[PDB]
Amino acid sequence: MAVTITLKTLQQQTFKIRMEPDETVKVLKEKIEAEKGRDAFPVAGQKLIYAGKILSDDVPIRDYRIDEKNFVVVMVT
Amino acid sequence: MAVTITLKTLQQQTFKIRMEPDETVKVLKEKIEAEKGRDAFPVAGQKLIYAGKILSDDVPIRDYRIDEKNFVVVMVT
Repeated sequence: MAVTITLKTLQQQTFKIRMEPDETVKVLKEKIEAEKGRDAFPVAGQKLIYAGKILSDDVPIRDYRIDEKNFVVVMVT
Repeated sequence: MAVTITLKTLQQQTFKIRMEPDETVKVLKEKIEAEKGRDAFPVAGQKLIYAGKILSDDVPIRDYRIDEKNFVVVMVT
């Protein structure tokens, strides 16, 4: 069943993205870009931080075991 | 400091690869191909299985927290 990810930006703004467990980190970034815009959140610039790691694009989201009740921090470089 | 990975093939053969913790799964596969040959272990065909996951190429090996005292299974498709 779909998983909910709660994201936090450097400006302390929060928002949620729903995805399937087999969809990758790359798909999460694409969803973020749709929600937050290409101007400030282009896919290629996004760095996602969770559990002391920088999340890798081709990993299925399930493999990071992300709890809906924590935050994934989204930074842009 | 370098990490040692112990691998097992489908033919029940074992072997070790030494790498740095920041080197990726892709680098592990390249090392496997050097040790085991392009004929049977081409990088593009290798699937690495550990902790109920298929290891993703661009992830630093450290992020999977692989114990030298367990096996990473290498299959080729």
